[PDB]
Amino acid sequence: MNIFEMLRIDEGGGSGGDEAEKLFNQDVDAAVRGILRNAKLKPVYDSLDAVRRAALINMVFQMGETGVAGFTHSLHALQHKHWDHAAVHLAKSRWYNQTPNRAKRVITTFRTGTWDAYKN
Ligand code: NI
Ligand code: NI
Ligand code: NI
Repeated sequence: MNIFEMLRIDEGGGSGGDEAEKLFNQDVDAAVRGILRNAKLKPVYDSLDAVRRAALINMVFQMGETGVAGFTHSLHALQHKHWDHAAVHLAKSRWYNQTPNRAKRVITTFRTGTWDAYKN
């Protein structure tokens, strides 16, 4: 499991072949670039382990860099590895209430630092 496999599960997968996967990879790259150029997201990203880095990329892939950067309080919790504190707030969001199954997987990934939520 990795960010690409993770996002394929959360997003559709399937449609379009190697040309479609170029667009997918480009969107993953754009998400990472969005993180690394944002003053609020980069220090969080830098502090995170490889598994939780994927979780953050996932959020930015879905909502965009400006959207994710709006989670100021949760991002602070993530930066100091207070996973449960972050989880409480992230679960109370437009994001969660619009895509609850995906958001729960992403949040659980933040909580555990494992890929267990994607083993199903
Ligand atoms: Ni602080
Ligand atoms: Ni602490
Ligand atoms: Ni709080």
